[PDB]
Amino acid sequence: ESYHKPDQQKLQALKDTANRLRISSIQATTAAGSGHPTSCCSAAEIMAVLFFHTMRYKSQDPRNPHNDRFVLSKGHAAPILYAVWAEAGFLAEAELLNLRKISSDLDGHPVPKQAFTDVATGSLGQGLGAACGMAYTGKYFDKASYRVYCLLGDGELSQGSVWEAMAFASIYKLDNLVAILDINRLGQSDPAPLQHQMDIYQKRCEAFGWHAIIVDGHSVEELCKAFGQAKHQPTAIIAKTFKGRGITGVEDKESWHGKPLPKNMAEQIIQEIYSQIQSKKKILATPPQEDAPSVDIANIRMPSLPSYKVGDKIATRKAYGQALAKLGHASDRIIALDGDTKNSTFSEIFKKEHPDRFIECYIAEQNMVSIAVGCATRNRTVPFCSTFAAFFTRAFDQIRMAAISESNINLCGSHCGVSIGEDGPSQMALEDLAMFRSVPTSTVFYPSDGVATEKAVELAANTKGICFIRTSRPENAIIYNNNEDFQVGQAKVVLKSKDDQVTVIGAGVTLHEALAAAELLKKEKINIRVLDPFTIKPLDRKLILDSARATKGRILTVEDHYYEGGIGEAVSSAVVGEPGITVTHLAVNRVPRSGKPAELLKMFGIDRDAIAQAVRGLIT
Amino acid sequence: ESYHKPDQQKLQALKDTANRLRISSIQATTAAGSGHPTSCCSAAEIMAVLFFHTMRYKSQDPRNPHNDRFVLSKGHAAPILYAVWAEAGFLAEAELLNLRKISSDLDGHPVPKQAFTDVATGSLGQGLGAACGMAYTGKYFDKASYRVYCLLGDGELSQGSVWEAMAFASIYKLDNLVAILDINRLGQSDPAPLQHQMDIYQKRCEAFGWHAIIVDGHSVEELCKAFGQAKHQPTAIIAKTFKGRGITGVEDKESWHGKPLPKNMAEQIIQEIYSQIQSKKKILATPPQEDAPSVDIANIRMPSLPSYKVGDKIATRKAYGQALAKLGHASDRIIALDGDTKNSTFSEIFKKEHPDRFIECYIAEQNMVSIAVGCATRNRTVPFCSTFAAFFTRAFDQIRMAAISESNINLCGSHCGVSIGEDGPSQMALEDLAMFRSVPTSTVFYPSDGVATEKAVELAANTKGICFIRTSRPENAIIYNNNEDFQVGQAKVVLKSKDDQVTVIGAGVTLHEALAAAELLKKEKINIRVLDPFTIKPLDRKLILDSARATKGRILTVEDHYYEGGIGEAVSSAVVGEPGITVTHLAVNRVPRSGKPAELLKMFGIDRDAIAQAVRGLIT
Ligand SMILES: Cc1ncc(C[n+]2c([C@](O)(CO)[C@@H](O)[C@H](O)[C@H](O)COP(=O)(O)O)sc(CCOP(=O)(O)OP(=O)(O)O)c2C)c(N)n1
Ligand SMILES: Cc1ncc(C[n+]2c([C@](O)(CO)[C@@H](O)[C@H](O)[C@H](O)COP(=O)(O)O)sc(CCOP(=O)(O)OP(=O)(O)O)c2C)c(N)n1
Ligand SMILES: [Ca+2]
Ligand SMILES: [Ca+2]
Ligand code: NA
Ligand code: NA
Repeated sequence: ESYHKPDQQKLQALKDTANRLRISSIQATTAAGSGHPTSCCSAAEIMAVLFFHTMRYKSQDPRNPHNDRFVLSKGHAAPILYAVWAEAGFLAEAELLNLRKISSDLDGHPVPKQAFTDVATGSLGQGLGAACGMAYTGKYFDKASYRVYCLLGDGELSQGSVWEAMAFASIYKLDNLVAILDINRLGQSDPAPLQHQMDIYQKRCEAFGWHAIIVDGHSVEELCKAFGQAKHQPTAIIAKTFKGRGITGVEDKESWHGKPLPKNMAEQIIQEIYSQIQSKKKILATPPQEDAPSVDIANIRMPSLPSYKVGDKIATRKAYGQALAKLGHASDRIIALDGDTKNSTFSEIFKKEHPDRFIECYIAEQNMVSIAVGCATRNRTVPFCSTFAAFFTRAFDQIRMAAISESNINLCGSHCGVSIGEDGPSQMALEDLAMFRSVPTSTVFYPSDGVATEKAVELAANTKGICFIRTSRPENAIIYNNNEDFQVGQAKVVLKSKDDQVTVIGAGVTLHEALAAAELLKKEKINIRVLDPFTIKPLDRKLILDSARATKGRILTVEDHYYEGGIGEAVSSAVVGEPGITVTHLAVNRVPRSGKPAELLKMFGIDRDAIAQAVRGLIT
Repeated sequence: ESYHKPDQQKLQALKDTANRLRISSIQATTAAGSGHPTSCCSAAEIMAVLFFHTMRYKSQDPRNPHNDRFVLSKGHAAPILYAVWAEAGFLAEAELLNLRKISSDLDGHPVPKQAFTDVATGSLGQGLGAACGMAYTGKYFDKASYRVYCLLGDGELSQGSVWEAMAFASIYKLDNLVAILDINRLGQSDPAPLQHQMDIYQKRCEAFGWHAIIVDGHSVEELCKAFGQAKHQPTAIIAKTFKGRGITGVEDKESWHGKPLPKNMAEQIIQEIYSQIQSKKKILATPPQEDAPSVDIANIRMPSLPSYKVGDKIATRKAYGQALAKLGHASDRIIALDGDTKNSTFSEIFKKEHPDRFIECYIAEQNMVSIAVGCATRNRTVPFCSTFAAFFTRAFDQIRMAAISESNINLCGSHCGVSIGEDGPSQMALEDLAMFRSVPTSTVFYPSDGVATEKAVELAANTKGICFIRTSRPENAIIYNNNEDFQVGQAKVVLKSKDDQVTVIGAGVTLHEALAAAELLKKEKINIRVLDPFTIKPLDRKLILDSARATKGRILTVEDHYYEGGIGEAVSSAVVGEPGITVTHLAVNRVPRSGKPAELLKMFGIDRDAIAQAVRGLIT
């Protein structure tokens, strides 16, 4: 469709719109007593032109799948986002004045309780990665005409995650993606490093494969023109702006970031801005081409039961890849992402079978998580991203923000614990249960054999929120029948007798060590009950307690994880105060070191012999 | 000092050295049965030239403060690092064959139990940030002649953290820093994105402010020459290499990352490499100029007691800045780092008083943590880095690796919990206690007033490991006398009576809410004991239990944090099984939202009224 070259009246209306957006940003933040009007004002022309000339969207249906996407990466400019959606007719204008109130959903930074927000922002440097996922989805999955626009701050460009996204977009030729850089010179507490050295921003963008255009970010005409030309590459509109533009005496000054105008000043400034507005008549949004496809919403089911055999040996990391590939044959919604570890996590199996739905994210875990979040928006795909669980610590802020974004993503982290052996602690996940348990929307699966792994993959696919699956390197025996029923929050008793003296809770390699301990102890005429949690969060408190009551109240937890935040603490917190119940923990007490898997389980006190000794100690 | 232009014999000796390093890397990884010989072999000439022509260091004293630093950012090339230190005469050559054994310290990736390792690597993309801290320290603090060399992989350059470090080095004019990029074309599971497009690497480095030189990374002469010219900017030596260089049939091939050669193949290949070596005679290291200054090692003491007054109001975030500035007058070892939040964390106070020892790190928390780790190496400084606690989640992998690095850094995270109010959840730290408690070397301080904050700063300065101080936004009353003695692991009972019915444990704003609850309850003739942990890790289990035993066994924890991994779980895990002890928790159950601080404490069930109701419930 042809560019509509605006006449002077349309240009003036865009200026009038920009100034209305300034006024609202000031009014709202002065009413609240907090917020970031100067960060809004540098972006006012950008916002006016995007929403009232360039973008195509249904103003009354912001989540519509055919719409262009807008991502406010500099989320503290929320008041101007709210203002455009009022200008577009979706929000009531009076509601803007309720910014930041407990009685409003116009919160301090954008959040998905707002129909016009897909991802929460507020932690800087994450929006472009989400936008890349949206754009990748648009070009390669939806195969639709929508475009994706992401507005970033200049201080924000100091985040490495932004540059991961830049690189991703050029690798994947996201010519439906536009990044708008609000180069307003200043950060929060000092000038941004490059200030108004526009040429250096251009060189950095070009070196990362983008088409880069420097503009006057306060010229509505230059913005219309620059946004009106599609390219064959991701495009960076590098906008020279002034922080607090239009606020006389504040424009281009330090000491104003995140400071509202006092009421007396707001009144005077608003009168001046209003004097520049030529007409009250608002521009209307223009609707999109409706070419996004339908997506099915039904539950996704494995095409058959697991086909393992009891006694066969397989590492849960390999079972994950097998199960994910299997699930991919059941539904085209499943996509897989991995950060140059596909041969070790076994997501390569999925790539072999379903290459068009695998996204290689390279060694950039922060961006990988953001891509997944973007791909999941508007329920367009069901993503499974994988790496070593240790390296999900590199993406914790993205995971944290994903929960604030109410995102439905699945994350599988392999190589947990000391049982990986020789690579040593840099590769050992020993804090991932702590990390993922702290994510409020999380479900944490810790499958102990191949059957449980396949069931965890299936359950995760159909579970909302942040699903984490912890996989392991050692080959361990299949212990479950492949028709064993598995559910979130339901544990399994895998060994019992009427004369059990301790309930031992293990998972993954420590479940198998507990079973080996039981065999050692039978020689001493000591029986133990062995319990496999299946999910660490939520925890089957009832079965744990019922088990403990059959074993003299005694629970022993054993885990290939640090003491804090893991299985032992979860269990302790669940049962504390219950009469006659005791909980004893075995876990890894310090940074480990290289050795064979069995040697490290021994050294760190979580193998069969440590378990047996702890049991004997409890009995006496 | 003049470049010594090598003769053909010295060049041949450097080639011979490179080939010896290949042989050792193969031998060691074949002996271990695991490791990354192909990743070693691409770097062999680089390593030979750095260690035996360019660098200046004491071969028998790798930690010597006058030495040039080398950082192996691509840590999986550990076997070649070990091999150079054997070649230099520090390690016994026989020991190289014990790679990855539980009986050896030649672990899978480098770790600081090795004298020649300052920081652990293995999580890719972190070494350059550490190197930047070392170089900044060398140029601006030590004011010494040592240089810093950091070897990176090409896949590794996909990490955003690398680009943060690139930008930092040019901002701070680190002309004593050299990054060597091993552009061997291949990552772990596919070619690296840019493969051998050397010009694009050059453009990216130049756009980020570095002097960039493309070389044949297998030419010892080109390497000598390129390393021999100092510059006025940080310098990137962009080395075109082949993965598995020198291994016939493996060089430049996929499917070989992290795969050792089988013994039959290793023998054949080693014979071929050995046939290329002209002389067995080894080159000797050359020693450094000894111009690094002495650094004092004594305990650092505040110059006077805190000067607060009981009843005065101050936010602990502001007390942190005051206390840090105060401590800076006591010792020149203290340095402060912050990520464009100095006005909000109050580290700006330190910057005002001690500007030469403040490092602005901009909006790049991952790199900030790495800079701090680098600055702490060899005990050259005592760093305190600050941001909002929420944004330390962006740096969790750096923090995790800092503990593996046995680093002594101090981290202060502000803006904890819902009590910040209107900014909303993106800015609210609700998982930081979980995160930092899971770090094995951590001490977690949660000061509840200005006095406790100043004491926490002082204690942290003198405590090894990863020290975290959690600060808060609300002004709360000073409750402690300024001569109150504080110690790690020692809690305080701040309200008691003989007829106390519940021990209520709070911290920060919830300690003050608990005190307000006690006042509400006295009206009902209910007294509660109130306990302030001071440190969450380690936890004063004895005082908690002694308190509980005076209050009918009943403990109530209340925290401005999520349920998992926080104060409630720490307490529960400490006391579980103790006869007659019960623990009830109040915490934040889901992602919050914007409102006034008091409104959010109410909504999320952690204010004075929630506490009072929970207490009444326990009594009945
Ligand atoms: C990952 C990360 N790191 C730092 C920040 C902090 N930050 C931000 C906030 O947290 C807001 O999201 C703070 O402003 C915050 O609201 C106030 O400090 C609270 O003040 P107080 O009254 O509580 O004292 S914004 C910011 C500077 C961004 O500079 P830019 O140049 O990117 O954007 P702009 O010039 O505004 O267009 C910076 C640096 C962030 N949001 N995300
Ligand atoms: C933050 C981060 N992300 C991914 C990695 C993984 N990674 C690594 C390791 O974890 C080693 O540190 C793995 O190799 C690991 O040892 C094996 O996967 C274990 O195999 P398995 O036998 O257990 O199956 S190395 C690596 C590729 C690095 O490619 P580069 O091009 O940077 O270096 P190079 O070509 O080797 O000079 C990549 C991608 C990392 N170390 N750090
Ligand atoms: Ca800015
Ligand atoms: Ca490589
Ligand atoms: Na899911
Ligand atoms: Na310390």
